[PDB]
Amino acid sequence: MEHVAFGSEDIENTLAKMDDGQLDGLAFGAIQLDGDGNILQYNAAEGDITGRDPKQVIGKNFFKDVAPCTDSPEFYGKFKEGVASGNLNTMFEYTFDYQMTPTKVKVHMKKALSGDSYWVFVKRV
Ligand SMILES: *C(=O)/C=C/c1ccc(O)cc1
Repeated sequence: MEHVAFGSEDIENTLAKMDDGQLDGLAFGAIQLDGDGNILQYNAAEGDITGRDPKQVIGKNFFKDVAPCTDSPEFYGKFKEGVASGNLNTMFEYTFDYQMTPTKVKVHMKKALSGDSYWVFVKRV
């Protein structure tokens, strides 16, 4: 395992050192998005939660293509305000229900330490 707790205050500094292989050792799902919502990184734990194959969703748009259930003011709306503002740090519960059994999760969205990238972290509840 990589030992990093979900919700940790300095998580963006810790994850700045990991490559795709290290990200697969986290105890929670991790997605890195660009400012348009395209998927740059997608770890093994996220694929275990949602059924998606990580290598197949990299490059797709999360809000348009992969996760239309998140295209709502409650999820995408928060993301886009964060990108526009250049700051984002929010945690909320959500249900993922597209082409899968409805699954309740906790989501943490946080701006990355690098400029135009954003993390989405997911764990079951
Ligand atoms: C709603 O459409 C949610 C879909 C979804 C969430 C998270 C993922 O990693 C993949 C699909």
